[PDB]
Amino acid sequence: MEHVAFGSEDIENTLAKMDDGQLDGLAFGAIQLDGDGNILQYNAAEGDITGRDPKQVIGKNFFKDVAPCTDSPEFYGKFKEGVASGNLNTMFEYTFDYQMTPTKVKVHMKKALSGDSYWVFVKRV
Ligand SMILES: *C(=O)/C=C/c1ccc(O)cc1
Repeated sequence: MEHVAFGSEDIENTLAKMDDGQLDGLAFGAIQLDGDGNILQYNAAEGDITGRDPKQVIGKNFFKDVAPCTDSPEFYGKFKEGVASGNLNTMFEYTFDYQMTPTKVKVHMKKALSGDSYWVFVKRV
């Protein structure tokens, strides 16, 4: 395992050192998005939660293509305000229900330490 707790205050500094292989050792799902919502990184734990194959969703748009259930003011709306503002740090519960059994999760969205990238972290509840 990589030992990093979900919700940790300095998580963006810790994850700045990991490559795709290290990200697969986290105890929670991790997605890195660009400012348009395209998927740059997608770890093994996220694929275990949602059924998606990580290598197949990299490059797709999360809000348009992969996760239309998140295209709502409650999820995408928060993301886009964060990108526009250049700051984002929010945690909320959500249900993922597209082409899968409805699954309740906790989501943490946080701006990355690098400029135009954003993390989405997911764990079951
Ligand atoms: C709603 O459409 C949610 C879909 C979804 C969430 C998270 C993922 O990693 C993949 C699909």
